[PDB]
Amino acid sequence: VTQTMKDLDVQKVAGTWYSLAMAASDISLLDAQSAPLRVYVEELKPTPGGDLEILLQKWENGKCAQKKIIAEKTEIPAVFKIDALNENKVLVLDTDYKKYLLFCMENSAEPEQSLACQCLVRTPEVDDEAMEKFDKALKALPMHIRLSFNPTQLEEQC
Amino acid sequence: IIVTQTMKDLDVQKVAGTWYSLAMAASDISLLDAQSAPLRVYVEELKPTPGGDLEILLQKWENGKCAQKKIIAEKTEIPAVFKIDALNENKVLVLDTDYKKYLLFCMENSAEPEQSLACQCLVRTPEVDDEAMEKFDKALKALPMHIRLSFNPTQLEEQCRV
Repeated sequence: VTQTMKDLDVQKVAGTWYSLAMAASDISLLDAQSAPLRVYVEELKPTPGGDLEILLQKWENGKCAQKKIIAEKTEIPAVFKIDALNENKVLVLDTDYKKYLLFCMENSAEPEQSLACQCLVRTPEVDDEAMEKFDKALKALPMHIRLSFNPTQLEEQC
Repeated sequence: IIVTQTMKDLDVQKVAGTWYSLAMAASDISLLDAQSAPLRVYVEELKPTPGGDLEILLQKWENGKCAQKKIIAEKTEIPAVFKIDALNENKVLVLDTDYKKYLLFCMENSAEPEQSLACQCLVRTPEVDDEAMEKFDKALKALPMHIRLSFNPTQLEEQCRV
């Protein structure tokens, strides 16, 4: 049983991240460089009230582009409301703040059609410890596609 | 590296019949990224020959259609290693099987074995064999895979199309 973490300190997630890996419950959501949930987190920027701004890249029109998503904090610690990528929620599964963050995105109305989860890392390198906590969370989740990226692919994200 | 257990003393006549690709992985995302990707292939059947070869019938989404391919895989000195010349690959390796339920295999080009490697978990019925995926995952735990896919029973039944 995989789960959303107890206390999240949204201010220490702040800064530069790289999407090392990604899984989704539906192949097509993550299948293609222009698949809807094939987004690469560049940066996380807290607001003073404790919301999270997500900076990411996505193939839009043949080109890499920046997209900005606001994740609004809720009464449940590590659970944010968003209204983007057809998802309505972000769930931070685990983080140590300094090396890795594991999150999921979904649409509450169709949790299985919608679930995608990423393994963010702080530096552009394969961190095997982050991948094992990602694999562990994945084992309990109904995932039908996974992707991992090189250090080459992570400096030149998207 | 890539190091990959073969099936010891494989009996290829026992793999005969109908199979479905339940899962695939490749080392290169572009190999399996998309229906149109070069190693996105869904097995239909394994037809052994008496000499010990192994004809593989599979399907490949190409235009609107699933398109049937016939890959003859010839025996080599090793029973679980075959030589092919198809999908720009030259080697089929059977890693493991129990003949009645699951078969794990891998294809590769021996000129670029890292960048060419795709494996699949095959099952006999169009259902999620849970013991079969676990063995696939343990086979994969030491392969350089960057793309994994698995299919639900309805996708299994609908040969090739997702």
